[PDB]
Amino acid sequence: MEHVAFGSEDIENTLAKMDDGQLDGLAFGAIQLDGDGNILQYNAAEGDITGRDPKQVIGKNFFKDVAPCTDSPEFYGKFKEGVASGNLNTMFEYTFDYQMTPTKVKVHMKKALSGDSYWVFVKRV
Ligand SMILES: *C(=O)/C=C/c1ccc(O)cc1
Repeated sequence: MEHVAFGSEDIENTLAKMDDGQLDGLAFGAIQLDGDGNILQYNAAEGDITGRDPKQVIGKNFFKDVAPCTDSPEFYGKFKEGVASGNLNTMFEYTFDYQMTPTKVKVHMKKALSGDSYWVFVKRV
């Protein structure tokens, strides 16, 4: 395992050192998005939660293509305000229900330490 707790205050500094292989050792799902919502990184734990194959969703748009259930003011709306503002740090519960059994999760969205990238972290509840 990589030992990093979900919700940790300095998580963006810790994850700045990991490559795709290290990200697969986290105890929670991790997605890195660009400012348009395209998927740059997608770890093994996220694929275990949602059924998606990580290598197949990299490059797709999360809000348009992969996760239309998140295209709502409650999820995408928060993301886009964060990108526009250049700051984002929010945690909320959500249900993922597209082409899968409805699954309740906790989501943490946080701006990355690098400029135009954003993390989405997911764990079951
Ligand atoms: C709603 O459409 C949610 C879909 C979804 C969430 C998270 C993922 O990693 C993949 C699909």
